[PDB]
Amino acid sequence: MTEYKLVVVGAGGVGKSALTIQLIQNHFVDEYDPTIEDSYRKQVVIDGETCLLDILDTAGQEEYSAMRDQYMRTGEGFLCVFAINNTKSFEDIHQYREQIKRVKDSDDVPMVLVGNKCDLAARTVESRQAQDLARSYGIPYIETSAKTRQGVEDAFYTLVREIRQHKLRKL
Ligand SMILES: Nc1nc2c(ncn2[C@@H]2O[C@H](COP(=O)(O)OP(=O)(O)O)[C@@H](O)[C@H]2O)c(=O)[nH]1
Ligand SMILES: [Mg+2]
Repeated sequence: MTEYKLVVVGAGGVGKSALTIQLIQNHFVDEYDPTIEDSYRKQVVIDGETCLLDILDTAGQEEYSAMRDQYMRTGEGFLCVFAINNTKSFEDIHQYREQIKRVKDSDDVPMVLVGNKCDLAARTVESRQAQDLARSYGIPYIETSAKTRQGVEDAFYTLVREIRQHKLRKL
């Protein structure tokens, strides 16, 4: 299999861990605080296939890339765990990918915007604005929920869809 050094970004008020944890631990913890920090190593199943992946959780208690700054050197793909119920992180995403493209190398890395807890209704962040910003970074806006693990798979599979796809489109 291949390794997909993933990296999570966005506010911690959205559910940064729960999304990573789920996709890896495969279970919900709803206990991860906005300070812990660890990488989840485990292969998954991409478009019906599979690829060794490693999603970093990233902490907060700082400002932006000050939390997950120790792995950006290999940041293979960044997943924006913003919640459609907290535009806050949302404003924080544009700033997140901003620092990313800086540490990585350029401003065209494989990342995807996702509205976590989309299950219920609510939506402090305008839905139109969610896809809109996704078009700004060139990434798609997937709406999932770390609790329903329903979109979480297409959230981490879309980001890799950008990575895992390059290896071939190359030619
Ligand atoms: N219902 C529901 N709850 C969620 C979801 N994602 C996260 N949560 C919960 O919302 C709470 C707030 O998330 P938070 O702890 O701030 O996320 P984190 O610190 O960034 O990892 C957590 O305790 C989670 O259990 C989701 O998709 N659905
Ligand atoms: Mg946490």
